[PDB]
Amino acid sequence: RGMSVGFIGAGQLAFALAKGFTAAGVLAAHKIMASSPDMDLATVSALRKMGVKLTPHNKETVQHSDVLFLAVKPHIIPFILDEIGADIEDRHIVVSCAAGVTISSIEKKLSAFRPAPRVIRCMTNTPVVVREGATVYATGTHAQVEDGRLMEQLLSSVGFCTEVEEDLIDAVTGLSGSGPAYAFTALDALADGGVKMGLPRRLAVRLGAQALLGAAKMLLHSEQHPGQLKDNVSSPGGATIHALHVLESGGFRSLLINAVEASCIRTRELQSMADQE
Ligand SMILES: NC(=O)c1ccc[n+]([C@@H]2O[C@H](COP(=O)([O-])OP(=O)(O)OC[C@H]3O[C@@H](n4cnc5c(N)ncnc54)[C@H](OP(=O)(O)O)[C@@H]3O)[C@@H](O)[C@H]2O)c1
Ligand SMILES: N[C@@H](CCC(=O)O)C(=O)O
Repeated sequence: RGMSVGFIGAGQLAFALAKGFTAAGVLAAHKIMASSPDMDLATVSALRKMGVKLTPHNKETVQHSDVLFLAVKPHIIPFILDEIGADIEDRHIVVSCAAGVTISSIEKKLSAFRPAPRVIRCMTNTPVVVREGATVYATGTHAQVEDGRLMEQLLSSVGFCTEVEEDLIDAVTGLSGSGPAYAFTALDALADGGVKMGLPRRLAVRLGAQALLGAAKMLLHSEQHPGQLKDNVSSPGGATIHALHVLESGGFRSLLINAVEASCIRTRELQSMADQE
């Protein structure tokens, strides 16, 4: 309530959260602060015209923030903790959402400033911007049960939220993390298809979106099972069972696994890459 928030990073995810946060009417635009290394017109400017405090000093951020968000590239993270760790007061919580980066790696490096640093690993996705972002997190060792709450509450406002035992976050990323992208991609395709049948762009694209959003809800709001809802919509006639057959023909599913995997495996590597060099 008297809580302030900051993003040492910036970019999309920052702006994204920034956005869904003020959106959630949970925080005040100006009650937010993020450091602008260089400033990426789009992102930064956006936030600026958004009403959030943007400073080139990812230090003032550190002070202004009752809760800290690490919104930088994974490889950047290091060059930060040891540039701000000296400013880590016992008040704020450090929420790192940089993918791949481990809690350990941070605690056990940020301890070299504060005896017991309070930190939690985070994982979300741009859709948070509206409020559908899918989030999951893990509590550090210096995790006092009142933070896992604030967190779970804070994020669970701009989306879905749930505790997760860190050793999952990597899989989780190649899913809820990247997933959106897969969608934006599938849609762009569908749209093309609708057009390849006459439908206009602005019309088709949008019909596809509305169909995805719809399928989403149904599956969530029921147990059923995807395969269930599958049969439940393909009349022995066709047009659908037929469209399926085609997708089915070209390993459509296979391609989705492949991507979850790719994304995951990649994340494994990114982190298991800065453990040394
Ligand atoms: N703060 C918010 O604004 C907020 C927060 C949450 C959700 N939503 C909103 O979310 C709505 C969609 O609610 P939702 O679909 O986002 O929440 P959600 O994705 O349904 O939360 C996630 C998963 O928990 C599943 N689940 C049930 N038993 C489980 C178990 N034993 N282990 C693990 N997972 C289990 C649910 O699916 P199943 O029911 O098929 O079991 C669900 O897919 C939208 O209508 C949007 O308005 C908004
Ligand atoms: N917290 C609720 C909100 C759902 C909604 O806003 O539709 C849930 O996750 O079900």
